[PDB]
Amino acid sequence: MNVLSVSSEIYPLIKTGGLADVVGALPIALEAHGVRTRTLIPGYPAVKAAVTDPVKCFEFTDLLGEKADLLEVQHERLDLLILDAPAYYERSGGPYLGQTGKDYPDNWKRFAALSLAAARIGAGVLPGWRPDMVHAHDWQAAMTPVYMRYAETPEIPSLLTIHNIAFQGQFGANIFSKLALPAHAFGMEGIEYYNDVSFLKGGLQTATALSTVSPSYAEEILTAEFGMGLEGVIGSRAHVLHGIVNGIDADVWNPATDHLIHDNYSAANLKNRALNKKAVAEHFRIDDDGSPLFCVISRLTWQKGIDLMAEAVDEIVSLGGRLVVLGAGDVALEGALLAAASRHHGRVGVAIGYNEPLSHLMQAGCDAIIIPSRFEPCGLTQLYALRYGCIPVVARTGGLADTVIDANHAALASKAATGVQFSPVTLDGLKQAIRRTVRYYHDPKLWTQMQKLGMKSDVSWEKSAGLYAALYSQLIS
Ligand SMILES: Nc1ncnc2c1ncn2[C@@H]1O[C@H](COP(=O)(O)OP(=O)(O)O)[C@@H](O)[C@H]1O
Repeated sequence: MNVLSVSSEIYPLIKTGGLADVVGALPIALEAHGVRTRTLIPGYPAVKAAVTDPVKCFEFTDLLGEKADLLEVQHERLDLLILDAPAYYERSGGPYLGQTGKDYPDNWKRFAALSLAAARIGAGVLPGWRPDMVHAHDWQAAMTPVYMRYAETPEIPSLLTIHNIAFQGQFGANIFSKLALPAHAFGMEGIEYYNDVSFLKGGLQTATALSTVSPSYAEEILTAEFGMGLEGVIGSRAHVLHGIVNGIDADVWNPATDHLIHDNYSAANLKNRALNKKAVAEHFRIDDDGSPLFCVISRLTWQKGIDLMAEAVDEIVSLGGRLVVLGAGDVALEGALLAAASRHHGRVGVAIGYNEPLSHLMQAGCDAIIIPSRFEPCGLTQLYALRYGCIPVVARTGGLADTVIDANHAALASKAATGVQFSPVTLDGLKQAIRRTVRYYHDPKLWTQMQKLGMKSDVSWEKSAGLYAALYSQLIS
């Protein structure tokens, strides 16, 4: 099957957030499932520069009143379809922000044009290649299903994935007459959102199927706490809402080969793991012993529950454990953390900033990682931890609730548990989770078993991509 992906960004060409990571990894992974994907991305200056040997394969005479060439190029396993619309994308500034740091007043027309071109490509406008379906990503591309719906030619199936529910492509209804859409399209059934225009809302309304980055997150955005005002809409289409967990690069993240850790190991052979634990303590300048070593590797914010992690350090230390923290954020949280490091000198080590190699070493040498998030559409940290044999201790929120098998009586009895989850997401819940982890740690037969199992979890992109394929094939009937 041939799929047309649609996004305003893609790794490694352009990136402002995790959006590009998924859009850049899925297509490659999907090749393993027999799915050819061509990704339509804007001809950003940085895009045309990066790529090699581009081929003009089409020209749109009128794209909301603008000329555009369509270059097709293969870039590092990525089969791309670049949209060269100098009037929209030749700006020299972020893809969305001006040289001044703010949104282009043009944004609405810039991505509407990107969606419209995609809609036409989906309509068979390109001789030689026609998609069986389209997969749009986020608000920049959510208008693709809208233009297909209102186009004369019947729509082909569309899937819209929400990565960023907080960015809804909301604009004044005063741009409506410049969108090349029928008047009735400005309605409930269409793109009107409280007398304003909302692109995301439009696509949520028109797409054949909707998705996001975890089953649990798909449940959450149906509630007011996560829907960002869109829960009413999505809820009316819940019967076509899907949640699919993100994968990771399990070739790069493989403890058996990772070059950014002290010593390599595998589920089959863990002895070597302890050498990484030593190195982690040495690096953080803390005691090096056989006691539980917890880590945190995250942005220090209320969103990530690090407010709860600060009131929970004493509980760790009090239990005989250690804690090492790598991450940056809320200066009040940094401080309270830094302060914990002095009050519990030798037992708690904090490191503020960014450090990817250390991040690989911490996954390889710490015993457990605390991820007390209140918000986590999917999450990567717990997936790396499983892979690496670091037991995740996570809040039951979004992706975290979907990817860890909690060590409850039943799971331990069938030896199916891979980690510790807690809910609700409170300090009490957190201290409880922690205590449990330490109790588990002091039962080595149980602990190592949890590790070996977590380490055999398929957290690869291919696995994730296989779930998209099933859906694709299902949408394509
Ligand atoms: N302080 C840090 N140093 C190094 N890597 C980090 C740090 N904080 C997060 N990471 C890693 O960077 C990526 C982005 O995580 P952030 O935590 O930045 O993203 P998310 O939105 O997933 O929480 C993840 O792969 C995470 O493991």
